[PDB]
Amino acid sequence: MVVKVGINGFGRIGRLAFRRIQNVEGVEVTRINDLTDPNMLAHLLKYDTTQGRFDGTVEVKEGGFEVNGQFVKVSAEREPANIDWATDGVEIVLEATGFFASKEKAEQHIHENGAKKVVITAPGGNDVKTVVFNTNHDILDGTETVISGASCTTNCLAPMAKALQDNFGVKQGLMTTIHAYTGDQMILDGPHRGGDLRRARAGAANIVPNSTGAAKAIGLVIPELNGKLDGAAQRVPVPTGSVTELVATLEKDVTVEEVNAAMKAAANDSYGYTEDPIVSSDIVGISYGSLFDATQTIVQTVDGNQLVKVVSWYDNEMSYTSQLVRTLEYFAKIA
Amino acid sequence: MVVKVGINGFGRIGRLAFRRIQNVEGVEVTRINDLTDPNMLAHLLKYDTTQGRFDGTVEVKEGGFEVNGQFVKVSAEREPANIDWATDGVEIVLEATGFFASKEKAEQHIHENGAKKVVITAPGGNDVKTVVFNTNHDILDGTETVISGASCTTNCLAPMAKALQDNFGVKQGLMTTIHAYTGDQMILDGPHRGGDLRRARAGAANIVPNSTGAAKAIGLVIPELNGKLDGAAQRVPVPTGSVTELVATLEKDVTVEEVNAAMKAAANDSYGYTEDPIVSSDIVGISYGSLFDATQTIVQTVDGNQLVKVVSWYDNEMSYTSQLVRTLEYFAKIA
Amino acid sequence: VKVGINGFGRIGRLAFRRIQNVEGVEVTRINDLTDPNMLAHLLKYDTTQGRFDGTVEVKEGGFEVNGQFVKVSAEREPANIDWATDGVEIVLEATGASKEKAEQHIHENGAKKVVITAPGGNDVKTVVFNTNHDILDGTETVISGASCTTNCLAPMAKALQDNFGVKQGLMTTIHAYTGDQMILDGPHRGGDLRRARAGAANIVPNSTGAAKAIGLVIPELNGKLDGAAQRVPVPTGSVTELVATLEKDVTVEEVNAAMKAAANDSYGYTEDPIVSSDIVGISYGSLFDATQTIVQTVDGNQLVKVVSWYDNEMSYTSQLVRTLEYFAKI
Amino acid sequence: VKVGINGFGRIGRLAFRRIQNVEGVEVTRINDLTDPNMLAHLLKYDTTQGRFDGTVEVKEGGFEVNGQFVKVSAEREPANIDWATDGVEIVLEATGASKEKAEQHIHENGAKKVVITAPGGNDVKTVVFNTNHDILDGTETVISGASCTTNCLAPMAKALQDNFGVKQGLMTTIHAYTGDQMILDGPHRGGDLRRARAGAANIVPNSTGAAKAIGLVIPELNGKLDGAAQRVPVPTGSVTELVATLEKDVTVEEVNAAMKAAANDSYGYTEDPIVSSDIVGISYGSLFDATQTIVQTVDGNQLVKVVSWYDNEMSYTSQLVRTLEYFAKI
Ligand SMILES: [Mg+2]
Ligand SMILES: [Mg+2]
Repeated sequence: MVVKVGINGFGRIGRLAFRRIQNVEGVEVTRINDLTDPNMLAHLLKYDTTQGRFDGTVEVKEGGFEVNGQFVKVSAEREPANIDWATDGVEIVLEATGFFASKEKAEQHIHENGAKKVVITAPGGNDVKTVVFNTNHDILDGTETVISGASCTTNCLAPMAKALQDNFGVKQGLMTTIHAYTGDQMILDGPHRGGDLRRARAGAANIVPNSTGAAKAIGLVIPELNGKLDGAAQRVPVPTGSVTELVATLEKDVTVEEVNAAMKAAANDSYGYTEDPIVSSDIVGISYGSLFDATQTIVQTVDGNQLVKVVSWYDNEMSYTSQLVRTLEYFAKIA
Repeated sequence: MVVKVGINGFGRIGRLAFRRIQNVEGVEVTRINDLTDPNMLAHLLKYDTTQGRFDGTVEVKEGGFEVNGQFVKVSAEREPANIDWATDGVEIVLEATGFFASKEKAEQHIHENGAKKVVITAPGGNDVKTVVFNTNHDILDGTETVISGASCTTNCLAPMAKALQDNFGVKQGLMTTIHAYTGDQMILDGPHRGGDLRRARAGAANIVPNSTGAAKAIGLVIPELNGKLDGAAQRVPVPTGSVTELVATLEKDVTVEEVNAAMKAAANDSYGYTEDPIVSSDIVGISYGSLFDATQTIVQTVDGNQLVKVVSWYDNEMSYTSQLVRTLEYFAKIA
Repeated sequence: VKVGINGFGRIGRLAFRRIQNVEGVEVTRINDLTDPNMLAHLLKYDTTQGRFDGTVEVKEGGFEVNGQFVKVSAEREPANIDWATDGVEIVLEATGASKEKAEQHIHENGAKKVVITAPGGNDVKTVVFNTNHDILDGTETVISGASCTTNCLAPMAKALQDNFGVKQGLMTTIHAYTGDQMILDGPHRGGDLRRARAGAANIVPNSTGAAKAIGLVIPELNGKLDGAAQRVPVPTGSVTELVATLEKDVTVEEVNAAMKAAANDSYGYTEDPIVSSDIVGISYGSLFDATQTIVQTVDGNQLVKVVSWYDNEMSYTSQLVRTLEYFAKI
Repeated sequence: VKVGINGFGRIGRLAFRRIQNVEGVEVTRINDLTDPNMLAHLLKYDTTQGRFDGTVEVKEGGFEVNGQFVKVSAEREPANIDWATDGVEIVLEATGASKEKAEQHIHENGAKKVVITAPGGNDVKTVVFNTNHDILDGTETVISGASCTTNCLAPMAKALQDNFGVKQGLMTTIHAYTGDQMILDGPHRGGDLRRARAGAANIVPNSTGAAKAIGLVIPELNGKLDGAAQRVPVPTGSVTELVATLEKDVTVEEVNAAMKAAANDSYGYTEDPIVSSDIVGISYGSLFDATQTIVQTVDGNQLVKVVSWYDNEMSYTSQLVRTLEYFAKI
């Protein structure tokens, strides 16, 4: 009855998931798998530009890390079918490389002396349930092999959109995310894999429009909103920290006080509520998947018709990470 | 038949207006008035962080500047009633200090051996017509004393909103501007005049929500949209360059091609049209008041109802400056 | 040790934060002219130093911080604050009253010691904790905790002098931008043509004083050091380079070993190849970086380069608190 | 002078731009493996260097630039490009083939001279225009235009040597971040632990080579200079500080006057207190800043600090074009 976790892909998400797990009661990481030099991985675990110094000590040892006194095995196997997760008692694997984001690619972690459950850090395609914790994790019964923890933006959008739907009914809506730059943008103008003419531009020196998927795909999490939402992003020069705006039409007339009260009533460990006039640096490292900001709510009535704007913050890094760890722990406990 | 211009307030807007005027055929600045040390003003005219080096040479002389060989008188009088604009043949004054943004304060430039017309770089209050050039400058007949060149955001919003209105009819709409930080924000966290808890934060290190006025005040420029638009801003870490999004409902059903075609048909020297996937640095220093970006248009149809998103870029500095100079030249020529 | 803070700016607020985690020290009174609601918001939320560790509420006459009440007043003259009503022994003068005129805090029901957060002038001792705090005997009224740059430079320069003897040296600080720079190009009080420029969009040369004033802290180095700064677009976090000539021939290994031997709570030592974000919020006044040492030997002559990191905010703040606590106890 | 560009990266694109404004020079062929539509977009729109001055259209087999056709190919081996079909005399090799193996461009219907945009190795002369371009006689096949940092350092270091004699010196470049740094923390090819860090959110120490390699351009300074860099968050624009000892006693005024006397099209002189954004797009290879000079005299010994700005992009590009034109004419 301790959740032993394996991480495949020790990038930003995998490293932050490891950090977050150190502060969660019933979870621990007993194996890391990644092709990168362990000295590079240990250094990036110790020092994070936006998320601060590691809370403790990390040493490179033969075959892995010593982290806060405890040994963690680190391997460098290319294929999930060759990873002996069971040797370290791993029950559930966080698949966060980005290369196995499907059910038939990610299920390879489950084999003889492998793992028993898999959570992918991506939408994941067909036959893979998409879980935003505390919004729709009740769709898990335990029989699943591979599930998805959705995207970082989905984990921000979903509880806000669900509260609008549950209380007032959504007709349609357009999302605008004002988003930190990410690793798929160039640091200086140049060709990038995929050939997107905007991600080719210096991400820390520009406002960069970019496409999104969370709004169009919201139906995977909230079925009654399937096809009702669309959106786009503006990437801007902060290294993490983002904000999701939704402009929508509803089935009921509302006021600002009732919209804000509905969000406060929906608050929990995943969906926070604030009336403080915060800015993006204030949500770096938070453990909410989504933090509704009541100061930004607009209910615009013009000749009897209403447009409603609701806004939620998220650390696109740690907010998503905290939600992944909740889903990892819950999925592992329901077997 | 040369427009002799006086500038009161040699801040960013006044300096850029001077720069822009050097490249406009029938206009010239013969007097500058500002309380700042002329050596500071000359240095800031020569070197601009976002708008580049001055196109030519500037020298501090006794009583003013020598700019590209020609002498420009620079004085330091506190009150408009004490400025002898007529001594330098000044017909029209750009009032850009921010302290005389009303008709009874700005009309003091008009006195014996003063100026004859005034353009304020601000909304300006009652009894002051608000002019966005090439959107509503036909409301000027010549009898006016003091007029307003509107705000920088109004000059971006107005032609886009007018084209939606003229072609399709607007029911209502919500504006989001993703905006460069400005001089009313702190460089590092601290108390600021006015006590706004968000402008108190480090403007180049945060996404900062902020209130706007352009959408609510659009009726001063487009009367048939009075009260139909509202909005807000997200200030982000670029030093200039901004983008205005409008999400609206219309009186007619539309498609993306028809919205984009309507914008292209409305293009002129003030309102540009582009289908290139540009980013914010690409519009630094442009002379359009507004540059519609067809790549960002969304027409979302859900169960017969449409939400329409249209997006226009603007250099909140030089875009606004170029519009001010157009209005200055036109106002002066119609006497 | 009950502390009073005059001037709840960045330094004052961070000193309040740092004191919450140091035993035997607490702040019982804050004096500042700003609206307490603005002061409370900025204490709760800090762009570079993170959210406040705990709760802050505005109450009548002050704040409730983590359950404890803190008095907040807006008296404009130090002679008017009754520091003793709240048991305040020592005042952190951080408004920016840097004369021995900081002694107005010290009167009947006022404080009994004062620490200025700046160079303090002629008859004010300048203390960099764990470098020269032995010059305090306890009889002083007003002392100075030096500048943030001095607290970084001093232990590094002292270790060079104690081990090898410094002939002369030039400092280059690659420094975060600060509140004396404009956010966008424009006139600024004082009229410096370079601080008038957008501080987060430029490399901005700026003058310094820490190297020229080092004699106040290390007498043997008086008039031996000079330097300047390059302000660059990070909101906090800085690094001090010193190129020096010495009286002995040295090697990189020997210099690095001397630095490691001098390490303590104020002067840290690292061999990790870190960057500026990694020192945000540290409690060292100075963190020597052995990876950047250069000992260049040409025709028997040597130029020696030593480099130390500091959070120009929290490194300096931690040093102030150390000096506050120590001064109050003697 | 008809120029061929192999490698249409930042340096290649800016060289194309700069050539549009220099008479007697034009680019008639570009070779690069990237999609021409991506290359055309990046030529049109540049984050730091502004919009392209004119029009660019993708046509079959190349671009139409300001009415003139420019051939664009994607041949992966220099031996395969028929440079002479487009009248190309000299090739700017900017892909990053830095051996005398750049001579594969030179064959029957290929080019007849090559300039590498990097240090070129053993048997390749290294030219900084207006510092040592007299070492070219015309018989060379493959030459090097040195590095961007070298083109800044060289005229400043040469003027010190010619006027006063340099004993030794240490360089500190406060440098814009570059494309070899990560935008966010992560593994990078090569495994440098510091270039793995977010380049626009950090002060990042990094190694240099220009000072150690200065002998290739100024023989008298071989083995006399060393240095390092601090990468900081501006997208372009850099500044080079040199702390040196000299063979003569000097003063600030004398040093500044020597720098002014050495000024030309490559090496500029200013007394204006500028900042980094003010040198974006300049055509000087190096802009000496007299406001930052220090001459520190202690017990008869002197440390001399001289500082020069450069746009690590356009300063270097302008120098390459000068060397391209001059090499082609002799
Ligand atoms: Mg932090
Ligand atoms: Mg420019």
